[PDB]
Amino acid sequence: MFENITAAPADPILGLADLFRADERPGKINLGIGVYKDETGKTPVLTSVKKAEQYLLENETTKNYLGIDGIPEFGRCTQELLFGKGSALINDKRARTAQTPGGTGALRVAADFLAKNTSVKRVWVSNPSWPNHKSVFNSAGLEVREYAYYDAENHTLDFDALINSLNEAQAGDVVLFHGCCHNPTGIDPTLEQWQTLAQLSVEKGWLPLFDFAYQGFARGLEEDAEGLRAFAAMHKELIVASSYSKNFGLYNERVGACTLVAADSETVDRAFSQMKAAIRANYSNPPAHGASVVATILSNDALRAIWEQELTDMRQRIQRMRQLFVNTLQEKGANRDFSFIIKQNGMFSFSGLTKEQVLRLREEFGVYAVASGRVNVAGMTPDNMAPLCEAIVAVL
Amino acid sequence: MFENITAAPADPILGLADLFRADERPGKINLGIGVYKDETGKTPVLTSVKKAEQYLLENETTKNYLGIDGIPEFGRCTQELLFGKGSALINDKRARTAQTPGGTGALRVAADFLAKNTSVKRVWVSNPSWPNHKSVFNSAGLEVREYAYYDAENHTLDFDALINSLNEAQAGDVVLFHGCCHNPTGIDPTLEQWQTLAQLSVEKGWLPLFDFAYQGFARGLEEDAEGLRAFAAMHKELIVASSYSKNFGLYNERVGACTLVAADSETVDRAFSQMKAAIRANYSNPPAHGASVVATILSNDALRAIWEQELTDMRQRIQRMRQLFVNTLQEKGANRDFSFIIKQNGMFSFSGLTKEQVLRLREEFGVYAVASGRVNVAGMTPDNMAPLCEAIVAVL
Ligand SMILES: Cc1ncc(COP(=O)(O)O)c(CN)c1O
Ligand SMILES: Cc1ncc(COP(=O)(O)O)c(CN)c1O
Repeated sequence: MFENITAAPADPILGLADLFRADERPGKINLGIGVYKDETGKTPVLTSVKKAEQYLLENETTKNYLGIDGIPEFGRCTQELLFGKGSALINDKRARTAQTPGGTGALRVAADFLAKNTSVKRVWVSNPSWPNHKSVFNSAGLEVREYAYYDAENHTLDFDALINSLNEAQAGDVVLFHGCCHNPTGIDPTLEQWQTLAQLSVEKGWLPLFDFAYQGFARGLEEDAEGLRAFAAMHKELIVASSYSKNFGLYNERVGACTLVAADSETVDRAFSQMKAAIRANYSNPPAHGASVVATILSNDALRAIWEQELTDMRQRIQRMRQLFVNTLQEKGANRDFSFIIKQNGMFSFSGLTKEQVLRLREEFGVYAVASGRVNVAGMTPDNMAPLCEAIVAVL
Repeated sequence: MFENITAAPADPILGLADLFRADERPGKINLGIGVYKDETGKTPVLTSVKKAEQYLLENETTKNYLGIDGIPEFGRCTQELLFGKGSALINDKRARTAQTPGGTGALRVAADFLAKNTSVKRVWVSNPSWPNHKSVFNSAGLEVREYAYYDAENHTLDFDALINSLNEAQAGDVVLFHGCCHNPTGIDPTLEQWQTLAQLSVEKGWLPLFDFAYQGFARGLEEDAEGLRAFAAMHKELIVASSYSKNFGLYNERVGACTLVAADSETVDRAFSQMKAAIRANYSNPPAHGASVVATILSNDALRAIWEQELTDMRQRIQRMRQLFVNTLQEKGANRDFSFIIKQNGMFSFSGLTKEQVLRLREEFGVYAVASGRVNVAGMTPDNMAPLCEAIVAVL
């Protein structure tokens, strides 16, 4: 019976959506989005994907079910993108990929797999990290502990505090790492920090779990993977949850992949059969559309050439706004040092605004942002940069 | 670590797939499919859906995320199809629909919702029923008990045994019902049995859970819903998991819906917020494609006219094969009475063959079928009907 059922809380970011689409003062800027927007403030469907879709519309002959792990071409394409084209992990066949409904679905299936087939109990999530991370692991029954990460003072990665908090984790604990473009800080470890982390991860016996939802948004496709590749060359086992939502603009088609890595082909096949069991009990088989689109794009090099360009254009727009944000702030005039913004990668960063400030921002100006002071840089156009910086400067 | 991980068992139906796509004697007939096939043994993508897809390809401007509950038009369209166009449940706004990845995803989200927000512990599944049913509820942590159903002697619905086993269930237990086209028997209650069941369900306090994956395959769209509608007019609460996989031929796009019914708009909104919380922790938001296709078809009456015809054609083909199966068997000559086949609805039925027989069927003839003697009627074409009936007759 449902009458004494507790109403679910307001999702941190969803409340904003509604308040924004209510604010009758149209000079309003929504910075708590999470999705990429072009200079027009529009989230378009990539040309490569549209071409890909016409191709599928012309060539599909059936809608019959995919296998639990999805379209195979999609699988090999994802692990090549992740580990590199000549990666030993691929050659020795010690990796297996299951196509899943978005990066979140990949995280849930990993969670269920881990919860039913191993003795992992705790999962270490960075502080801060994407909020849905806790809920995902919690629903699988795993407990979430947090390691330090953000130096609120210097707006940086507090490595010392970081390694110092991980020492609290036992061998057997799963440690969640953001591949690149840390959500919500945009601070990523340098390659040397990744390596010390890889080294320490082996000595302490953690099971690395990479959340890779922004490949291509920090430096490039290969560059962004260098961190995970540092771990994958040092570990016998690891799990990587990747999303194609942002980098292919396929948000609503739900396309991601959960990749398993084990010591050998024999062991990976045995563990993968159970991961497939977890999928069958969840949604049975994955949604073919978004994945078909990614599979055909990445495999037709004419189409892959166009996509790559569309992604570097996306990446560069974001980098121009982080850059243009810093100095438009220095023109509107305020005691500051927002240059830390330029050092950060991806669509996000903590502006360093107090919840009090972010509040008067929404209230007195119509500039919307998430309470944590997290701001989506892709929500800034060269046009709305001025009023944005004026408002920000007027609340400091 | 994964080295001591147990290999998952062989899925009952998947083993067949491989053995079939190996049998070097091409006179082979695979009857353990589960998907619909036309007279050519092909699972085509409906014309209505192809038209729908060209329309979407022409009109989509973004791939931005859908809400946790999916496309709203899709939602109202599903509840209208389920409850009727003037249903009080719709007018009083006591139903809420979440678009989900297939009917299986709808069952898992219901499972999670029920497992976290209520005190339901056991779920009553018919014996027999679709095998993935147990795994779905089990993964949510619910226990599955079974009520009688199939009269193996008279190939019928043993109502007496049925109601007699349900008396074992406490008020508060969830009782799983197949809307129409019972999988794997094809035996559905008559409208009078549904009503006694609705009546008894209220007196005992069960929470009905309808698995509605074959709407339109037994008698028609409305006719097939009359059972659930008998329950929905008598209950204050119920949950219905529906799939568009079969009836729209959208198998791999993963399109289904989990509908919640409560006493009033206030309570349904409060419980639904938690169902949405369960979705967010699972896959975040649903796959837009297959659902967009269903939403546009069902709402453009030119397109809906074409789809309906495609569905009645599918339904009628199946009915012609159940009919032509019965007498082709009576021409090949055998002591029998397979007329029970004609009484059954949908793509399935238990032929009544022993596992020993179904075995020599695969082995000595290349006729594949699931161990339970379940046979997918849509796998029979007017062409392969002869050798099929010869083989069957040669093992009786
Ligand atoms: C860091 C991070 N991880 C995982 C996800 C998963 O996204 P999706 O389901 O849309 O791929 C997101 C959502 N943006 C994310 O920001
Ligand atoms: C009775 C029944 N219930 C639920 C499902 C769910 O199917 P899907 O995920 O493909 O909608 C099926 C699979 N055919 C089924 O046969």
